[PDB]
Amino acid sequence: PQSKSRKIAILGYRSVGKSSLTIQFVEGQFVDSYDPTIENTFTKLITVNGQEYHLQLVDTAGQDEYSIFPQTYSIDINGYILVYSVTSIKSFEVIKVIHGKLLDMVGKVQIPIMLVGNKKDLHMERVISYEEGKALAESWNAAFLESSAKENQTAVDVFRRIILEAEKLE
Ligand SMILES: Nc1nc2c(ncn2[C@@H]2O[C@H](COP(=O)(O)OP(=O)(O)O)[C@@H](O)[C@H]2O)c(=O)[nH]1
Ligand SMILES: Cc1cc2nc(CO)[nH]c2cc1C
Ligand SMILES: [Mg+2]
Repeated sequence: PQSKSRKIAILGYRSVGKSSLTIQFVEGQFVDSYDPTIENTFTKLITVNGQEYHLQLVDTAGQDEYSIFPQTYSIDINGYILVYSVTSIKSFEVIKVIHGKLLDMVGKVQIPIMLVGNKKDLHMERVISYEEGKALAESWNAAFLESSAKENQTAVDVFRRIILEAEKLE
């Protein structure tokens, strides 16, 4: 087809950089601040392996270990990006809980789930190694990338990759 519309939900604990990553990709800017309590859907046209997509990104407000994941929430979602911050242990423990709840929601439907460790630019504050995030992702059979919302190419790589994974499963 000439174009495919795909919707990806961006999940994770408060403050890990879900809005900033999404805005870096969509607008090519690192925003000073963006309301942490707001959920918006952003869109961007991207081409992956010659195929054009209208990618819709649902920048969720945030989840924690008491968040819920009714099957209702999964309607029209084609893939999930689970974000933690490499500077926050809490955020990494939370993404593990979110993933298990997510799996319960989506069951065995063929939709991609990838893991993203964000804020990789904060070297002095890092508390999670690359390898710890990669091993988690492997245990999930999930793609893994680290990012910085201050680095446009790392934002682009994240959203290109979730579309590549979606295509492999379709
Ligand atoms: N240094 C750095 N700060 C980041 C990065 N991503 C987000 N931030 C900052 O982290 C805070 C939370 O970011 P936000 O995008 O609002 O997180 P959200 O709650 O997941 O949407 C804000 O002060 C952002 O400026 C990143 O990759 N590097
Ligand atoms: C697509 C989606 C959006 C959500 N928003 C919240 C509350 O921030 N939880 C969510 C779960 C899903 C799957
Ligand atoms: Mg936000």
